Amino acid sequence: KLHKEPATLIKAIDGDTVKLMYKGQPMTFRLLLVDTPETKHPKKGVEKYGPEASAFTKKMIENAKKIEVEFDKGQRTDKYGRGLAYIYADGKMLNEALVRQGLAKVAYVYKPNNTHEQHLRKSEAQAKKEKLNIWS
Repeated sequence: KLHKEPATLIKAIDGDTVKLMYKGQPMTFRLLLVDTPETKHPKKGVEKYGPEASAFTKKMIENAKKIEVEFDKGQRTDKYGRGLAYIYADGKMLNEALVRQGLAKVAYVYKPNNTHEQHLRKSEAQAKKEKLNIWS
């Protein structure tokens, strides 16, 4: 069973990457199961809705009372040393919020890090249907 643990903001980096203090150490987190358009894309640089996604994450995270991280059941870091987590701002999952607003797609999923996959697919379906942002 997953559980939430506390963390503190250091810096929002991008739509899908944030640096947090977690168990007393600065650590970079990559949001599980979502892909946002990027402003720091390694090959492309700045994509459409990149700035919008980055602004949404920034605002949501900087204005929260409480930030929690929730690891999935599998590997907890990727090959770049980033924590792979669901991030909650005042009990709302940022990963879901991005997908719901049409500012992220559901990623390619790597089992067993896929606990909230169905929930996120449902939000993406709704965003598509409403033609929000990426889907417009």
